[PDB]
Amino acid sequence: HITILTLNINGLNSAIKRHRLASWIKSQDPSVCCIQETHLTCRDTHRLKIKGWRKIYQANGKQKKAGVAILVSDKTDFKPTKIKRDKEGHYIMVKGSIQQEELTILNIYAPNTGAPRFIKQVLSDLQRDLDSHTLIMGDFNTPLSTLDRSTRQKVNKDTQELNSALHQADLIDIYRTLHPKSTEYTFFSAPHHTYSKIDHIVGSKALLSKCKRTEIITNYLSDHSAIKLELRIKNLSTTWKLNNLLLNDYWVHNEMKAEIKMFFETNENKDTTYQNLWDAFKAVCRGKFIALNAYKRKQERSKIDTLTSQLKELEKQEQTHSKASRRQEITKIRAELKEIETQKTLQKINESRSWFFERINKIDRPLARLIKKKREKNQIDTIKNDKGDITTDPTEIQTTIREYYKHLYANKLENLEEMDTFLDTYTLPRLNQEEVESLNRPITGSEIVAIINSLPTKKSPGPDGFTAEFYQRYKEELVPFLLKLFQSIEKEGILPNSFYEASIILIPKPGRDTTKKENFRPISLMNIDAKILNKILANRIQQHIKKLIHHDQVGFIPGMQGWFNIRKSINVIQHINRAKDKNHMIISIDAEKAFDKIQQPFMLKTLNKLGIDGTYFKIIRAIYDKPTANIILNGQKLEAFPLKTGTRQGCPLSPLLFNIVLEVLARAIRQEKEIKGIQLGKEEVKLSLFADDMIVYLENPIVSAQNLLKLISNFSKVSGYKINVQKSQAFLYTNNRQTESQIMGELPFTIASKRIKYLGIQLTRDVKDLFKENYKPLLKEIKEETNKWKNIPCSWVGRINIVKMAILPKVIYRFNAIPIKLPMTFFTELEKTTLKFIWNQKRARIAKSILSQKNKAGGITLPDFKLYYKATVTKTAWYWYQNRDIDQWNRTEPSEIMPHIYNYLIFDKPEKNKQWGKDSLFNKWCWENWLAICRKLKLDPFLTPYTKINSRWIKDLNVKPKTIKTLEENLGITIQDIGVGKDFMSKTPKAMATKDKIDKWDLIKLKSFCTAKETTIRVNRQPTTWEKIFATYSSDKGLISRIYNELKQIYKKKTNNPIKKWAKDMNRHFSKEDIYAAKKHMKKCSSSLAIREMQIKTTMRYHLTPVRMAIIKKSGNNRCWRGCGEIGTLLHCWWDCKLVQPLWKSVWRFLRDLELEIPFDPAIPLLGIYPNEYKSCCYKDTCTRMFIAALFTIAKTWNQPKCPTMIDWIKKMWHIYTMEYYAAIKNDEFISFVGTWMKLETIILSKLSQEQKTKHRIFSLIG
DNA sequence: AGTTTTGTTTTTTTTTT
DNA sequence: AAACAAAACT
RNA sequence: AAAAAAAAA
DNA sequence: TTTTTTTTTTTTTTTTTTTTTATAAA
DNA sequence: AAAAAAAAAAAAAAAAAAA
DNA sequence: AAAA
Ligand SMILES: Cc1cn([C@H]2CC[C@@H](COP(=O)(O)OP(=O)(O)OP(=O)(O)O)O2)c(=O)[nH]c1=O
Ligand SMILES: [Mg+2]
Ligand SMILES: [Zn+2]
Repeated sequence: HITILTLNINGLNSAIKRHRLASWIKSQDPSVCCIQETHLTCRDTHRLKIKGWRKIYQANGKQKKAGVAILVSDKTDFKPTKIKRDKEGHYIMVKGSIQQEELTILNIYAPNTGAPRFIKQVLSDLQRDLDSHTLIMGDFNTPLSTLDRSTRQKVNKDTQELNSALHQADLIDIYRTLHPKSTEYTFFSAPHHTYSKIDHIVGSKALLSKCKRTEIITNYLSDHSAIKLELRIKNLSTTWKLNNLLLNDYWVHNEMKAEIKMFFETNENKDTTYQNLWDAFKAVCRGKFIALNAYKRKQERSKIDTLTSQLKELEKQEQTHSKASRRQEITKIRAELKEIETQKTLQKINESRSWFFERINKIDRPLARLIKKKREKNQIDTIKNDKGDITTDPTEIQTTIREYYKHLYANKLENLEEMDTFLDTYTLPRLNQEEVESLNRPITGSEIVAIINSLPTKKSPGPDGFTAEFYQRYKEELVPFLLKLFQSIEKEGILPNSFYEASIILIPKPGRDTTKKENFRPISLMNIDAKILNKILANRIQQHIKKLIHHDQVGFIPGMQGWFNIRKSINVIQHINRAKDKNHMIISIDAEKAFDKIQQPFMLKTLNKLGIDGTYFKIIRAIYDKPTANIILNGQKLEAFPLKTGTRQGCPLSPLLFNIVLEVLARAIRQEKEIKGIQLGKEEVKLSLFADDMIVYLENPIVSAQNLLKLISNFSKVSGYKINVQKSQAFLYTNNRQTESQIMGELPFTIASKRIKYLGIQLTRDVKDLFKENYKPLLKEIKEETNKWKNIPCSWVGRINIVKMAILPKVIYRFNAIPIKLPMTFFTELEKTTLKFIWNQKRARIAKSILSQKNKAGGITLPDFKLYYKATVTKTAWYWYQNRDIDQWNRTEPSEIMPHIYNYLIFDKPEKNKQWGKDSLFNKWCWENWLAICRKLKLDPFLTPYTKINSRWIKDLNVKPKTIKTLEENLGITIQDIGVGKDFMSKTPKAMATKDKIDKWDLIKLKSFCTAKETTIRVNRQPTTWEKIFATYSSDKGLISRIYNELKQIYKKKTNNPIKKWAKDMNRHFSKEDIYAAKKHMKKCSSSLAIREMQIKTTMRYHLTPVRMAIIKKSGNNRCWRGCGEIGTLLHCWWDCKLVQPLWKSVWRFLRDLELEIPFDPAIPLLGIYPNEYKSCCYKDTCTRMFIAALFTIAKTWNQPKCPTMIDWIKKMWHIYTMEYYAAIKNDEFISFVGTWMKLETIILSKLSQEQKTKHRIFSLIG
């Protein structure tokens, strides 16, 4: 059945009235709602929005008069066919269908005068549209029969004519037909003390048999009662979820602890398996939470329900006769009830504003949502069927979507004998006994809590509905039972039934047509208890992953970087360009639906081949026993199906298991000598991988390429892995177009002429184009992106954070992937383009020089791309000093003269020859940048405490390599580990024992070098912070942030200081501690950027003045804009102008009321600089709030010829108190809050009038 | 004795697959 | 980017 | 609207 | 081959030129 | 009054010619 | 107003 509701609302222009209505509609939950007298103009129709009723149709005039609206619930599929709106807003007709049945709804608001004739005229005008499926409802402003009035007076001739017209149209009064003897009313007329039914529901006589129920509903929103109709229609979808807001309730939390304990204590016994007991526990737990929520919600409304009952008790008696006592009290309570509803409504708005007030102009959800588009809902309206026809039947689309995904996963392979044959043909790694014992070790309680504490928050729960925040809240009681569960699984390899379930959601892939089923990616949601177990297993294998995976693969591997593959490939391209004979090819390959096509039986066989067996293997085997999924579409859950192939795309264990399977193919390609790779001096390069993304470098492609396709064809058979040969691009290099044509004819790949997009960057066929392709468009994009945002409503403080959030990440990624020597025009255009946006295309109010440092401007800091560029180019040196075999990208540059030089450059002796690196793209530029910084710092890098033993210094002496290794093993790796001067080898007994273990003749040579005074002096010096970055840190984590923080201090520049100018406008000198006090206050005055920005703007002299305008305009008119006649200096504007003086005098009266004693000194409120007596005082937090509120008040009317009033200051000061209140109780800082505002609140409430307090809604929140 | 520095810990967003 | 806590320099 | 690794603030 | 001179690039310093129309709230 | 831009000076490294 |  559907429900239709009609109500005259008597206006909706106030926001609160709209919220009350939304609450009332939500509680009624009508399928369709017809509202009259919205009083919204055609310009204000956007104001009417109600959650759950998105489809709304309105007719409105140009005045706040009349206005009607029809709202349809989101749960009702009403496809409209016709909408007719009255130009004056007295009626609206909408025609359409609900679940194939046609329906016509006419919402009418007749005028107070001539209502029966008006309605009759509308009926005639719409006669061609009012079919036998018509319902007419609204406020007719007239009775239809004698029973519609308490007077029982007969209806007039106009009403008689109207009734005749209704009869002519085959329309009847449904309410009167269903309740012929009803003496109920919808409107009360106080002038005559009478009651009448002037709101009506009329409809086609043909619909009478479908009318199940109709009733009148009293309300507090309007002076008219609503009417509801239930209509029979043929139907021809909810699952529980936890609400994290329910966990914060003290009472609720206290009770769940007891029941959780009680369940296990009662149930635990030998009659049931622990895997089953777990599912039973979750069932009971879900049942309890639903009961608690229902009770809580009802309990909350107990008072308002009592008042409603107490009214209702009397509200009906008034129909029989009117009694003064009832009449009077009814009127009193009916208004009082509206107060409670209003007060609780306001609270929910202030609680929202308080949350937003903390996150404004900061890098958090709100600011991100501002630049991003508004989220498009996840729903499928239509889809292209196999017949090629687009279709819209919900049942048909569900059938098509489910059939497609059910089919995909179903085909499991059965040719196990072939899988064994393939896995034997090649040499694969294996774990040793110690490593295998490391995996199969038992599970411990500490291992579990370590995971629970790390789970991500605010993530959608799995099908069972529990969230990560639940486990984190009850980890104290859950961990013991969770440990018992996993300990049971270890022994048996049998999981709880619920662990196999998962919910699928469909994601439309970027840049693809939504009309085709093939374009969407499924994302899987899994239960949190299941993900905890999978996380345990993944962390274990990750310890040993670097033994199984070769360095060629960098996707998902800890400590690797994606730019390794980029640089390595660019170097390879350069080599081919330089080559004199060209017979080479580069190929880019992508696996179609990589994670879904992996055959599970082959994946399990692979693990045994690598030596993984035992309990760890049994648990993995159990996981793939019988996984299933349920697709969720258009909000409703479809029938499950089995997942017989692939890996679960929303699982923490899937990324590693995929890599392990793919390595079987990589090892085969490298071990296959028929596929010729490329030779770079001592390096052979074949392949590079990032997850499923693969790139191959080949030589002699006519033979070499076909052998690759044969191998992959054989691998596809056993593993199910597949590639799209046509969507795979290649670069082909040949001496002649004849040869080129021949290769093109035989191969299936797409030959790219100019460039191939790869891992985020454009790879060019020739390295000369790197800048033009990668950096030139990046500028164009940023120039367009900031232009779109030019009118975004946020201050310069917010705009700065938008650049750091949106633009900075993509710039760094580019510098890091391709550090080529950029022309200075690039940085000029980049800075100009960015500042233009921050200052809203007007000349800057604060010089970029001042914003350069965190010490200044209260923590705001403008980004600096030139130093980020240097910090990235100079980062390569860390990989030179740390000498590692996993870094092959660092060895592929041309080495025509010598390949070894990069090991020797850092903290080692210089070379005479300068011809090396003549064609180096990356490294020659890095060296030049490294030296510039060292000479700027006035260092000798050539011989330092961090100089290695394996260095040219030692190798210039003629020493055996055996000697070098002997030293490094026993003593350490640096020359300082040996010792110099007087401590040559006597540094430790171990060294003195070692001294005889080396060749006498080499020892003689070492003594000479290590004892020289120069060697002693250079090695003994203390290491600088810059030197420690490269030598000390054995991890490259966070490296750019460190280098950048050093460059920021080395290149520090002198600037003007605005605080000195204040010291010149006033006749005083500020000490260094005072200038420091101001800087501190500007930072710590408040936790919200909304309040800090005001203080910063004041100190930094942000505002314009008549003096400045006179100079800029080349005029002599430097007189105060407020007409006081004096010269408009900046100190005059804030402190001295006679218009402003009364407000500051008022503030000092409040300070005296607080019993404080503070001099009348402008530096105190404007700058926060107190004299030495008060530097110890505690009331600074109270004063800070009073003063900042005064600065807002004065600034709001900067150039207005009028005095700032005290009442305006009180409003602003009270606004802050309201925002801080909810934050304090939310963060549980309520003790601090009371200490700050208690005294001030008492004073404020002591000076306002009861009328003023009421008018502005001022009342204590502490009391 | 007083303030400034140095490191870890918790919280945001963006890059690739 | 923030906050807290330990150590060193003024 | 889920997973992994990396980067910055 | 080695050392000094000359040429060029980059970074720092100083002077000269131009500006915006009020602000906070949104 | 204040911020940015343009001009000139200073220093260091590379390249060519002298010793 | 710039979330859920
Ligand atoms: C972008 C993205 C990717 N993944 C994983 C899972 C698959 C692999 C490969 O992704 P790919 O683009 O090749 O897609 P693929 O499945 O290979 O399908 P096509 O290559 O587009 O045919 O990455 C993920 O888990 N979440 C994501 O948001
Ligand atoms: Mg793929
Ligand atoms: Zn004045």
